[PDB]
Amino acid sequence: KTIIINGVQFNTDEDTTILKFARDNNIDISALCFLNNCNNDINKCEICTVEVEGTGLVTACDTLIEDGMIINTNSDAVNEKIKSRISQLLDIHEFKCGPCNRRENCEFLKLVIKYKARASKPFLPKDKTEYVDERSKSLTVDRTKCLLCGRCVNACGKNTETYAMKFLNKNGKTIIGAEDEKCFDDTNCLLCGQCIIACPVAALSEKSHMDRVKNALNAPEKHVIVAMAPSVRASIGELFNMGFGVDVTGKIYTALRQLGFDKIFDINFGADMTIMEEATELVQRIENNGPFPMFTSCCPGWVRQAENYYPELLNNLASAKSPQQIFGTASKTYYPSISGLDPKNVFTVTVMPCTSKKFEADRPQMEKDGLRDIDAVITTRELAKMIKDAKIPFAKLEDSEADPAMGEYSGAGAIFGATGGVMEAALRSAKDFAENAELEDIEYKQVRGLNGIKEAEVEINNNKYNVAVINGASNLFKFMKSGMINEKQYHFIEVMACHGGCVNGGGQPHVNPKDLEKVDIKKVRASVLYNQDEHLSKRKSHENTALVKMYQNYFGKPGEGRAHEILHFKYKKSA
Ligand code: 402
Ligand code: SF4
Ligand code: SF4
Ligand code: SF4
Ligand code: SF4
Ligand code: FES
Ligand SMILES: [Mg+2]
Ligand SMILES: [Mg+2]
Repeated sequence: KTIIINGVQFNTDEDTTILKFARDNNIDISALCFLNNCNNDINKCEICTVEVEGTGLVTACDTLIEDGMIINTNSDAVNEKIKSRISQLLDIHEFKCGPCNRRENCEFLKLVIKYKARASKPFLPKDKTEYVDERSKSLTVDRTKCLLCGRCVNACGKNTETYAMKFLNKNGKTIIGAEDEKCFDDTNCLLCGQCIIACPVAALSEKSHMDRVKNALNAPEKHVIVAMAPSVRASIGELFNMGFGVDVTGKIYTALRQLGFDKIFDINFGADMTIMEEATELVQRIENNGPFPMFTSCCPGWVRQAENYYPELLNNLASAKSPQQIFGTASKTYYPSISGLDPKNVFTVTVMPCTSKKFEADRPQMEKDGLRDIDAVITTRELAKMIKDAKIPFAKLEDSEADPAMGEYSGAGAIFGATGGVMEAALRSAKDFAENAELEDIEYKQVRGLNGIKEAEVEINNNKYNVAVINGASNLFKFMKSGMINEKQYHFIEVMACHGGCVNGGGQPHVNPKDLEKVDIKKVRASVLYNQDEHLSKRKSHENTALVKMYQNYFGKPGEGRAHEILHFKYKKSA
């Protein structure tokens, strides 16, 4: 093929789109609705308009290059077409970037500025209440920002295959929303927030818990614990311009203290707890020769998927609470016993890469004696906003350490946030537990990485066992519907609803789709976690000294009695 673009001749054998070819050759073509290798098939945004001599104006994102094509990306006709589309989008867009939560990284604003577009009539609703949906415990919608680009719909389809995000005909107008325009929580939605990650503007957001947190912090009698997820320390730096793949663990501990939190712990402590309980259960099942398979239960997106699509597997889930809720449980029981705090005055806050965690924390039965395991959950993005509002110079902060009692963690706990992390961590303990040994080879590289479905054969006490790692909600559907689960007897299966694991969670920093072209965000965020594991002295959950003391002095033997009654949670199907 010979192609001419803006007077420049190219010779190529490639079969690809105008958009992809131009960008591979440093030619600028704007786009909006094209993402995840899909555009909006009905009602295309046409921001990728280019001119093909002989043909006219075409959409570059879904038009293949052809031999003999003469292309102009920046002619008068092209720019006025694009400007006109943006102008029309402004006509249905509350253009008020001041108090907008996407002010600093909005795709639409950048386009508006680039083409100097203006609305034919500014959209200024007086009563936004009919445009906003805040019913969900996890997600919120503000349709005064929505461009109807379909990016959330395609991402839901591609990441989960549930199609819980749909186009709807509402009062004769097109919107996006859940089936029947119900609250997402009341549908098959996983509350995973991949739709939010896909959104170019502030139409989709997390359900805020920031007011819960600020109120607890300012409440005189409240003692506010905070603990961040594995993934946060590998990610939040992005939002302070520190680059990608930067370990900012110590800076976070420092920032949290400056925010006024009363105790700094870590969810990775909770991860080690979950392994204590879950590895014990795995060994138990092995000894009882069943039931198999056991599934992880730490991902609330997967739990909702099981509840909504495979309720028969609910009994197969590990009874151990997630690191979040198991941590919380201990924060209202164990922690008062070593601090003298009144349990009622403890207010437990987590920082998560996840929107689904908010729903998990607000489950009615996730409490004991009237005390919630977890009182608030803020996303990585929310914590970043609190830090900036407080004018804390994050990139300049000196490192501090966590408070040790529920703050220490092993390398096993640290890798939880990557797909295959829970699996690897769990095997390191299950092998030691079952063989009554302290084995030296602890790295299970076979369950790592971005393959959608991963399997391995493991030898535990000189018997062979089959494990699988399901990487993404759509891959759980594939695993089940394809019958792959029946090709052999699986004994232990990890499921994460977000591809890449929690490092790619719905509460994570948005990433410029151009930076995404340059950076493997799932691998670079994960690399921070495996790096920590590499350099930690303790690399098994049961070698966590603060945790061992907690079990020795308070809970007793894991997976049994006191531990079972308090630290476990079983999901049940309808009769
Ligand atoms: N609870 C919990 Fe987890 C832990 O530890 C997080 O905090 Fe995850 C992360 N990062 C999230 O969100 S949940 C799914 N299991 C893997 S990691
Ligand atoms: S979504 Fe973007 S363009 Fe719209 S008000 Fe917010 S920052 Fe401005
Ligand atoms: S939260 Fe997840 S399952 Fe629900 S609509 Fe968004 S992408 Fe789909
Ligand atoms: S919510 Fe966001 S991603 Fe979905 S159609 Fe509206 S602007 Fe596009
Ligand atoms: S994979 Fe992690 S971030 Fe994604 S829904 Fe599950 S727990 Fe949340
Ligand atoms: S980016 Fe090509 S039609 Fe939207
Ligand atoms: Mg298409
Ligand atoms: Mg206070």
